[PDB]
Amino acid sequence: SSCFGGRMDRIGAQSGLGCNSFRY
Amino acid sequence: SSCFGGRMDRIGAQSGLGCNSFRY
Amino acid sequence: SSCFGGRMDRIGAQSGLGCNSFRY
Amino acid sequence: SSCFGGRMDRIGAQSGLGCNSFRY
Amino acid sequence: SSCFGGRMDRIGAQSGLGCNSFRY
Amino acid sequence: SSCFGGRMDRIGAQSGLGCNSFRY
Amino acid sequence: SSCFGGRMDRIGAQSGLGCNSFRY
Amino acid sequence: SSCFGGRMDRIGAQSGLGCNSFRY
Amino acid sequence: SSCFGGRMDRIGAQSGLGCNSFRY
Amino acid sequence: SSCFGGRMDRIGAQSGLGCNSFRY
Amino acid sequence: SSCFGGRMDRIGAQSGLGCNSFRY
Amino acid sequence: SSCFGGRMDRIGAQSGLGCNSFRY
Amino acid sequence: SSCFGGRMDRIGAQSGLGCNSFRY
Amino acid sequence: SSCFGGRMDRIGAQSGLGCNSFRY
Amino acid sequence: SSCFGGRMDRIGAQSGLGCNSFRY
Amino acid sequence: SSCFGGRMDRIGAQSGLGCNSFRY
Amino acid sequence: SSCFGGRMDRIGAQSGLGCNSFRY
Amino acid sequence: SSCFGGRMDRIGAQSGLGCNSFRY
Amino acid sequence: SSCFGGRMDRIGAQSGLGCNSFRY
Amino acid sequence: SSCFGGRMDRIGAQSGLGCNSFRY
Repeated sequence: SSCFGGRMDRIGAQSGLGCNSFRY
Repeated sequence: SSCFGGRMDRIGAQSGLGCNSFRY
Repeated sequence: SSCFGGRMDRIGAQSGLGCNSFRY
Repeated sequence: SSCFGGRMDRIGAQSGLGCNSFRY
Repeated sequence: SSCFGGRMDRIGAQSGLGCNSFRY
Repeated sequence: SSCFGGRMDRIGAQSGLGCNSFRY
Repeated sequence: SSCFGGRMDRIGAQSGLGCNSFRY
Repeated sequence: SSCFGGRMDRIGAQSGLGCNSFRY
Repeated sequence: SSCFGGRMDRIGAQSGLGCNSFRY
Repeated sequence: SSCFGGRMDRIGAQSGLGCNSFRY
Repeated sequence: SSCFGGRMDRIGAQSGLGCNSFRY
Repeated sequence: SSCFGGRMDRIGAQSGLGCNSFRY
Repeated sequence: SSCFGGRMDRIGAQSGLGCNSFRY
Repeated sequence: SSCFGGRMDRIGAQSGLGCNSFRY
Repeated sequence: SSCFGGRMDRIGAQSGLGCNSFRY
Repeated sequence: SSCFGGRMDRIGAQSGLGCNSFRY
Repeated sequence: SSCFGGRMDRIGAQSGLGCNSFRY
Repeated sequence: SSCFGGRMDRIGAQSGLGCNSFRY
Repeated sequence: SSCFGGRMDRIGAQSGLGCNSFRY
Repeated sequence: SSCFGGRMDRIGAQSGLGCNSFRY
């Protein structure tokens, strides 16, 4: 395969306990 | 396959316990 | 296959316990 | 609000471009 | 808000470009 | 807010370009 | 495979206990 | 805010370019 | 494989106990 | 804010270019 | 005669010749 | 006659010839 | 799509906090 | 798409905190 | 007649010929 | 897309903290 | 008549010929 | 995309802290 | 009539011919 | 992309702390 990235600003990943998160 | 990214601003992923989250 | 991304702003994915979430 | 949660084994959250994913 | 959480084994959070992922 | 947490074994957080990932 | 990165600004990954996080 | 935490064994946080990662 | 980096500004990775973090 | 922490065994934080990483 | 500002995201003022503009 | 500013993200002022602008 | 203009004397554009302004 | 523009004398653009401004 | 500034991220002022601008 | 421009005398652009400004 | 500045990240002022600019 | 420009006399650009400025 | 500056990161002032500029 | 430029007399550019400035 192949992966080409564009423009990314505020990408966020949370794994596990992430309560009360991602409050944009 | 092939993956081309456009423009992304506030992409968010939460895995596990994510209660009370994603409050845009 | 092939996947081309357009413009994305506030895409959100929650897996597991996500009660009281996605309060846009 | 209370998040108790049981036993969680294979939990996946994909946000954005997730083509050809979650193939169990 | 209380985050207790049980036994978690295979938890995955992918944010952005996650093509061909989460292949169990 | 209280983060107690149980026994966590295989926890993965990928942010950005995570193609061909989380192959269990 | 092959991975080409574009432009990234505020990419964030949290694994484990990440409650009350990602407050953009 | 209190971060207690239990027993954590294989915890991974990848930020940026993480292609072909988290292969369990 | 091969990995080519673009432009990155505020990439952040936290592993373990990261509560009350990533407050952009 | 209090960071107590339990027993942590294999904790990995990769920031930047982390291709072909976190192969358990 | 005071005033307090809340949270603002995308604010635009155009005075004069502003045709074909404000294309959200 | 004081004033206090909150949080601002994308603020734009155009005066004069500003056609084909403010394309959010 | 073009724009020619004309005569402009006291054009004013204000974005954001603009209390007690534009007093002629 | 072009822009020619004529006569401009007292054009004013203000972004951000602009309280008690643009007093003619 | 004082004023206090909060947090500002992307502030733009254009005066005069500013066509085809402010393309967020 | 070009821009010719005519006669400009007292053009003014201000970004940020600009309280009590642009007084003609 | 004092003023205090908070935190500023990307502030731009353009006066005169500023077409095709401020492309955030 | 070119820019020719005409006659400019008292053009002024200010970024940052600019309180009590641009007084004609 | 004093003023105090906070933290500044990317501040730009352009006066005169500044077309095709401020490409953040 | 070129720039020819005409007659310029009292052009002024100020970045940073510029309180009580640009008084004509």
